[PDB]
Amino acid sequence: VIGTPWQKLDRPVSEEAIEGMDKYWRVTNYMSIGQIYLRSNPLMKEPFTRDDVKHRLVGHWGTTPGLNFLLAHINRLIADHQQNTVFIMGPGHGGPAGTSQSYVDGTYTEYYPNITKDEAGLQKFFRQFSYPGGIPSAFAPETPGSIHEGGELGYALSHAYGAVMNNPSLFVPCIIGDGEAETGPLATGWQSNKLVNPRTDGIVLPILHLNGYKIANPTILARISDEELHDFFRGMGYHPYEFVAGFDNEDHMSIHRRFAELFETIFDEICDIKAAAQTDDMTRPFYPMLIFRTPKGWTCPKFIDGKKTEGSWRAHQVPLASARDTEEHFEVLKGWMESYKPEELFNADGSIKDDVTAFMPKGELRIGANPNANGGVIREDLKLPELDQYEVTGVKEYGHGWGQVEAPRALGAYCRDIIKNNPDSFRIFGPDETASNRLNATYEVTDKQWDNGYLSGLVDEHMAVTGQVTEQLSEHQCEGFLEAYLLTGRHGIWSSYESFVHVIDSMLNQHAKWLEATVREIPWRKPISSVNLLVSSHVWRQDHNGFSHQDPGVTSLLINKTFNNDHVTNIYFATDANMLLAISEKCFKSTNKINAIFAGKQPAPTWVTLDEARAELEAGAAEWKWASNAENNDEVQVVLASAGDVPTQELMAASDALNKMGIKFKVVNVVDLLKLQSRENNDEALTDEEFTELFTADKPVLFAYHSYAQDVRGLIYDRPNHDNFHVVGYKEQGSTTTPFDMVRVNDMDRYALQAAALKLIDADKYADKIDELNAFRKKAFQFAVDNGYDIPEFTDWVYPDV
Amino acid sequence: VIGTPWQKLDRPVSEEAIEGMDKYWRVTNYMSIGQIYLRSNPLMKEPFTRDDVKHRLVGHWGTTPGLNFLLAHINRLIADHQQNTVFIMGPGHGGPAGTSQSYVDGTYTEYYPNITKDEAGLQKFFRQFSYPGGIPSAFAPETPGSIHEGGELGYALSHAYGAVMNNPSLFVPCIIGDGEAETGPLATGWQSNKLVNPRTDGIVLPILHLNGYKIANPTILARISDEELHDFFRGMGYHPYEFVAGFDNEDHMSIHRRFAELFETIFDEICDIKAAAQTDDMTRPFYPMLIFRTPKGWTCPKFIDGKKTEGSWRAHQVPLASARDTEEHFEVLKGWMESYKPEELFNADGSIKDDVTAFMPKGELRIGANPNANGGVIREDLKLPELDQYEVTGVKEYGHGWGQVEAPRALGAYCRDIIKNNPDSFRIFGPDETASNRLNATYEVTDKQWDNGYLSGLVDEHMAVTGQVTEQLSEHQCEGFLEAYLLTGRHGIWSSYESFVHVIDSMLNQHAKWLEATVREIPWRKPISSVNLLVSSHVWRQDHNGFSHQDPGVTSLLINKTFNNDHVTNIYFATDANMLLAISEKCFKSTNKINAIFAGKQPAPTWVTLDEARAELEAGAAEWKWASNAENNDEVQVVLASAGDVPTQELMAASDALNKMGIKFKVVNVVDLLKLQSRENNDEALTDEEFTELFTADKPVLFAYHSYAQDVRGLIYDRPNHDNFHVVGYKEQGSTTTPFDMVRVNDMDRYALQAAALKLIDADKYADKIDELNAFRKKAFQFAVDNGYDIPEFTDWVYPDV
Ligand SMILES: CC(=O)c1sc(CCOP(=O)(O)OP(=O)(O)O)c(C)[n+]1Cc1cnc(C)nc1N
Ligand SMILES: CC(=O)c1sc(CCOP(=O)(O)OP(=O)(O)O)c(C)[n+]1Cc1cnc(C)nc1N
Ligand SMILES: [Mg+2]
Ligand SMILES: [Mg+2]
Ligand code: NA
Ligand code: NA
Repeated sequence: VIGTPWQKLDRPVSEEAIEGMDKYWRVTNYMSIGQIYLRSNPLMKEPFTRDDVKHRLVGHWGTTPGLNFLLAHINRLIADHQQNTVFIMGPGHGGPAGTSQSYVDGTYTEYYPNITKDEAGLQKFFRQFSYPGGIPSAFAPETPGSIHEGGELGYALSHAYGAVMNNPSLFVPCIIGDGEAETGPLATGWQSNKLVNPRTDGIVLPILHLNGYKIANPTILARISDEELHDFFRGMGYHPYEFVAGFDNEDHMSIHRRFAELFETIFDEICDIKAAAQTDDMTRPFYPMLIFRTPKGWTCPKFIDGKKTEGSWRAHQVPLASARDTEEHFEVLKGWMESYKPEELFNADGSIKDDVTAFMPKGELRIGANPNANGGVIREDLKLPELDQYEVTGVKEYGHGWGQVEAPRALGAYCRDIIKNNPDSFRIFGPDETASNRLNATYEVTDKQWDNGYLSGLVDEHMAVTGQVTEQLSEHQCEGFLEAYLLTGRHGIWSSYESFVHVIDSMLNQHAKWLEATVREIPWRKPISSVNLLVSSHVWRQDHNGFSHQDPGVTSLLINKTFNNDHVTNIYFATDANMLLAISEKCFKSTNKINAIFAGKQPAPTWVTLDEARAELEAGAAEWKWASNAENNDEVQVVLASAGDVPTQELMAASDALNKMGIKFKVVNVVDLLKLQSRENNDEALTDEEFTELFTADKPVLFAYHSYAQDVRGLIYDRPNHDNFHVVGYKEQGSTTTPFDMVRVNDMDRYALQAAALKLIDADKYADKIDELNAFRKKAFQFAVDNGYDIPEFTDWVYPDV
Repeated sequence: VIGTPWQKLDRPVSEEAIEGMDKYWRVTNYMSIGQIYLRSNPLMKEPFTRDDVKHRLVGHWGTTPGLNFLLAHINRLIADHQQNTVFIMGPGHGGPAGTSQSYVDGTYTEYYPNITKDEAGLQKFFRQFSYPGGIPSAFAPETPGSIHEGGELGYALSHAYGAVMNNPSLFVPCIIGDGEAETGPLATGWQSNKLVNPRTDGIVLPILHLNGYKIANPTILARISDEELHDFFRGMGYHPYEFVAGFDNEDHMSIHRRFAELFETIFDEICDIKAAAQTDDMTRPFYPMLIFRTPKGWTCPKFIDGKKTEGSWRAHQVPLASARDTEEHFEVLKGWMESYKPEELFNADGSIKDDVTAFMPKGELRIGANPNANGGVIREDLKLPELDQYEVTGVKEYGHGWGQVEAPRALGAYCRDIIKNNPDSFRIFGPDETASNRLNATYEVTDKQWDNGYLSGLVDEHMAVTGQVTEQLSEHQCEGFLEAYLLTGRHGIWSSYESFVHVIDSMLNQHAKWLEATVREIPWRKPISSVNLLVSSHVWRQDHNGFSHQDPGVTSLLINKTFNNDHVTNIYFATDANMLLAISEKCFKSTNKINAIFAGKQPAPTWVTLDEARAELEAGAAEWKWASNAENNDEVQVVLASAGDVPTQELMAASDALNKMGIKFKVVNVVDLLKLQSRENNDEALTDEEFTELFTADKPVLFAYHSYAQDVRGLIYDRPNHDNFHVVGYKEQGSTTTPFDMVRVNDMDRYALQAAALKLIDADKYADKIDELNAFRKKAFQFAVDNGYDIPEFTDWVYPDV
């Protein structure tokens, strides 16, 4: 247990704490401006000159003094209440406030010993911000206290709420930009309070950083009427409080006293909600939220060159862009830095006075030190049930290609038992698709958590105020909840219809970049569990839906995060259920990855045994010797290669026809896609020798690919024999139609695959056979048209074991 | 002018109209169920049997009877008020309601002559829904009356609001799913009413289709309290009205009378708002919205096999899945279809009785016939200003490589004059980045439209209640507003920081698929203007931001919509301003495309004249002969090839050093990326002969690519000499740093490009030179570290003309 959670003070904030908060605010304002502007001479010792100003002024002042003010008060809160606390910096461009925070709390020097607590350290701290060889401009993963960089805006609230799931002692003040609140993902994020439980989860306090402006515009929320702003948050299930400061001549000490008192009313109400939830955990309370209305750029010069700067979008980035070049700008910078009176805040040796920091929390309650903000220090391996019990044994008993299993059901049974073994640290998310993607065996041990109205057991099933499944019709919520759940040291998986995974492409990009920075250069940030995404209800079998639901292209996005041997991205094609089991165990053990696990949920053949799946997964690609009919590679007329459940089904049927014609070939299945890349691009891929052994040195390869053929072409560009690969993939063809038609129109059906194989072998010789196969596809199509279902010869085919 | 806009009735709805609406509702319910279930015998003539039921039951009943009920009433409204009206079907899976609508209004038979108004036509209409060779399950572009398929949920409100911009006579009832309202994009969509003007734009009426459920869950909005739901919409600037029906025994005729009266109160208030706006166009009114609360699956059987179906998520897709197979299910289907009493709705010949349709609007007021729902019939070509006036003439006067022009500024001046010539039909959108991406010369003739509070000319600049620029911090709003603006026959452009274009990857996917279906098979849907996206503030120069803002990968998404010779996607790299001008004119003339226009906004050299840009754009790729030093292709030791402004700058400097070493090479610039593909993949690409002429038959090619090298590798896989291309692209390296460092860490800087060129030519011979170049990169880096700005030899370099 960290600290003493949800305790009220029952006394006013002390005058000593108010004095320390104003010193904090002034010192973090001063150091934030030093980080942006100063290359040397951080204490402005004589001579202080333009030569001390950075040649390239980059970074953001506007948001920053409001964040420094809240951080003073959140620090004071944490210390007085001993409250386990992670904050979210929605306006992540306020990096300097987050680095100042860590430098003041002592974690910066603890994690970065060269950046010491004295004039030499402070000089280096100022120079390195946004600087070549230095540190980023945003609240990056290399800052102690960050679980959310906030570079791409919109995910502040999904992260805040994912962090408090199953974390009942944790408090998350979530600082949201008022421009950020104009984004889609943030706008839906407010509604998460219908999906957390006040007894079993922790508490988010949204703080709207209503500074009136985004980069070059006012914001929507700051200019609507007060009555609309309050109704809006009340209608989203919050009790709105609002604080207004900085627009008149009110002295800063009164501002701190008024804010501390308000913040204590807010926290008392959170503590009442937490206490009440021990007895009534079914009534959804109105959680407080805070509207925090202060001037953008607060405490910078009111006007610069005749233009209003404090209280304006002009304060957004870097005021005084000529601070190095003019002297008029230099004098303004100088008076601005002086207004904080650093001579009272730093000792002669350049260490921050004890005065400034006596009110601060200590030890693991410090914002930089809390292990929830470095959740790998708390993560434990999952207690995984043995895989063998889930195996589809029909392939051992009856043969390769047996049955009509719905593959994700085996993963559901496995997830069920994971939740049973790990009842408060493994969650499932879905955007209203958990049952649709067949992971509903999980409901045998838990419910979808829903903290909003109930009506009737005739309609409410597998749903309760507490539980380990979470659904909301929003891929942004599912992805963002899961990310923070992982970043705070827990585990889980989510599932999405494949085409809609694209809604969150850009979130995958940011989490991949968080991982990249981390595996490269932040070894104190310990490994977290991986994002595990079941990509299902795929392009080939969207039976109730049509062309809008046919887009397997997240493969292609993921290919753009496969650099430098970071190894933070995996693309797996689950050939069948036993392959799915083997991939999933590996993903549930992995850390520091995004794993995209492709599987069909339609009834489908099971191809491999579990033991086979386990060996084939590890190689990445394997020959299926029981399916090949060639003696060796020299006798092979074509390589039949497949990635995905449906391409594999269609290639298998093609191999069966090709065998019966006396064509000699081998069958290669591809599971771990990126292991096709060269060793030069991927030090864990198949070696050239292993690749040649699979795909031959010079025979034609027919490659039937689940997604866009572009992917495979670009990946094998420098591989031996790559010029002989013919890649067939999805090509933007299809609609609401039968299963054969959907493969037919992309040349993916078995008849077209057989034809393509014949054509690669000898186009002249098999010209008639090819015609005949093409004519057969037409006839099968007409049959579907005339009759309403696919030709029995297509649907009834099973691979020659039985 | 269509109809008589914003006229009140000033009498009750007639009893004849109430009777016709109930007939409409019953006939569209009946035909929606026939489309899902019936392969033959649409009027259930003796014998009516399981043999008439589809073998594959696919499609969605749940949403559909609520949509049919609203459509009856929106039809009645349109007819009585003669109101120019386009509706949005947010729950686009309610396709059968939209096809029924068009069949009833007469547009279906007008656009599809084989689907006639009689028993044979009705039989074909039922069979073809979601059926091989037939029509889609959603409200697809091939349905008259659709400008929004609603397959991927979330964009209902951005489309509705983009449709009414500059469209002051148009009314858009926008039907929103209550599950759909849980998505990010829909949640922010509600706020668009702060960005439209009630005098110069038309009016959206949001209708929340609060049927209580999404696929397998209740919805958030349906289960919060009434007081929260009302406060929510009031806080977003609407006046909420709420209608509740279908949960008790109230007869259907009373339901219609109560709804018609409510809908007339709502429309009267819209008419008051419209009249008032003729005098006060600055006060933002509270626009009505409608909460429409009815049971999901309304009028289907209450219970099926002991499970509550009407009023449940169980009604979502296809009830009675065994209607063909059991007979118990068949009898239920039969009694359900009978409850609508089709014998009163259809004549003996199977035509819908005159009775049913006498209340309907006629001519171009019909929902299927309105030209706003087929906006290419109203689109006119833009009155474009002559391009030559914008040309950067510094290259003619001083030489290739001249100056420090910020390229998008020339496009801004051009957009400015487009708006001046086309003052109410060309709009600019930006997510708070119009000025940042340098398109602000537009503000010389118009303002950012903002219909929300004003404070002071000290802060409010270039902003007014009416204007042709729209900004909101939401890529989903910008993309969705623009799409509907185009679909209703107008024009525009938007700009985004390149990495954040990914927020809307999935919207690009759906608009590309809308285009694909349209250019393939819907010739009555006339061409619309293209999406024009300025992708700027790119990976190489994100100076105030860092690694989160470095992702050029939308190139890769776009590559997945380049099939079948649809030609609906373009990727252009604007080498400089004159190239940008030439691309932009072409994009502003094009139709039926998404055009991604890549350009840097940093100060940069201008390489080509405008006349040259115009010729080079058309070829797609060109040799820059004034830069090459080889006599012919046989004397070439390496091809220096570039796409993007910064790769080109770096390759140019490399060519200058290579020239001075006595290396022989040619320079090829790539503008129209997809013209690298083979003719087999792209019938408008460079022929093999033209490609060889550019890239030689067998010399090494160094290709410096703006985005991920994967793209170029996959595109040229079947090109002559492709094995000799070495593609250098962005490789997930960078942070907040100097411009040289950002190219350096991706091996894109001129020194690394020179080295790579040497290595391709003779690695052994130039081993020392390569070492020396690598050492120089280290020294340049140390210099940036020590000094705070890049080495003068790097920054001060200008191409040898002067
Ligand atoms: C940094 C960056 O790229 C910024 S900061 C900013 C304005 C934020 O205003 P807000 O009111 O939220 O914050 P404030 O500074 O506290 O006032 C924008 C539009 N952007 C570009 C941007 C665009 N779109 C998205 C999704 N994310 C970002 N970061
Ligand atoms: C069709 C499809 O793929 C549907 S329909 C649906 C539930 C919609 O409920 P809503 O309440 O909005 O509509 P209703 O039928 O009127 O009750 C979902 C989750 N989906 C999958 C889905 C997921 N995610 C996104 C972005 N779009 C879609 N279409
Ligand atoms: Mg702001
Ligand atoms: Mg619904
Ligand atoms: Na999105
Ligand atoms: Na998104």
